[PDB]
Amino acid sequence: APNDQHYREQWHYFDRYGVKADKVWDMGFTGQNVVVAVVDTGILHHRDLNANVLPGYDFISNSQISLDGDGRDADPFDEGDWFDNWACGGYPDPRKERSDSSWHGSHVAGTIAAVTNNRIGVAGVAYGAKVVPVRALGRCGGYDSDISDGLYWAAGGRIAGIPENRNPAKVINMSLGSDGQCSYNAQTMIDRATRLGALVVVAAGNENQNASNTWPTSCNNVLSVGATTSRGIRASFSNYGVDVDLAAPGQDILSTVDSGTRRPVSDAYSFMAGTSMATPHVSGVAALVISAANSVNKNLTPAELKDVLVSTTSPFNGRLDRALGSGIVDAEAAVNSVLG
Ligand SMILES: [Ca+2]
Ligand SMILES: [Ca+2]
Ligand SMILES: [Ca+2]
Repeated sequence: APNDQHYREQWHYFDRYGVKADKVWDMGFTGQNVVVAVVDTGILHHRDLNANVLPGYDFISNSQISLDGDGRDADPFDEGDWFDNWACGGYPDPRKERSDSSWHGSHVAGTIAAVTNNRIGVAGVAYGAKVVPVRALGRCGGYDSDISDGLYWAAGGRIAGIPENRNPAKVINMSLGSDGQCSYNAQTMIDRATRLGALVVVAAGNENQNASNTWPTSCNNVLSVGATTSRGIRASFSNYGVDVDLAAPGQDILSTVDSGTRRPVSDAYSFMAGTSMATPHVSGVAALVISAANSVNKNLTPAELKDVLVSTTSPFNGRLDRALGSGIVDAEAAVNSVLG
């Protein structure tokens, strides 16, 4: 249905092992009046995002990470997390020497709610929804405490020195994480966000390791997402195991980025792979589900929304080599479930 130039390439919306977002748009549900926060590298000023981006906030405290000249500020612009000369560091490993800017937060944001039916570029899973960019990641990643403050604020939590969020999110997408157990502080903020009514949707990670060995997956009250391929099998790099709740397409995912290698230069589109790409598919479907639930006067708690998403998955291609939740997220079965 969408008129967008490169929609045809987004197999992950509509093909055999896609999320069946097409079958839900056919029902008139697009995630209208749903707000999804993206706790990530920030947002590009991209012709195929602008319309669907709401005021966010920049939680990065170290100015050597943010690359914008100060700590916390009201502008969640992705300056570009590029680096060279082993700035992150790991010298002398040549594979850690340098990286071009990822535009990670925008690729993720486009999956959720890229401007759709405007002819240019691509579509989003919940293109009737809106995105609040919570910038917590810059050069070399981010601090746990910036991430945790950011996710609490995303839900509507007040933080001293930060103007109240006018746009609290029902769904908080965290395409991020690292090695180690969930911290006391991060768990606490997740629990407070969940009590505010937000579903916290997180990436399993990309180290071909048991996702239980990582945060946010090892936290309570998150929905952890593994990555599958166009063939319906576990993508090679996807973390795995009992604490992965479900999976979504995380290989050859087309979305919105910039062509700049350092700072933004011009709007572009690219294929990426990672549980990071899978995660916003689930965040996008969560928003579709909520817009369907709204239409029948049905409120859903984060726990209930998570159960709908996990219980209505489509099957994998055979069994997998590792556990990856119940199936692949399925917007049609998820939405049909809440409409009776
Ligand atoms: Ca700043
Ligand atoms: Ca900023
Ligand atoms: Ca578009």
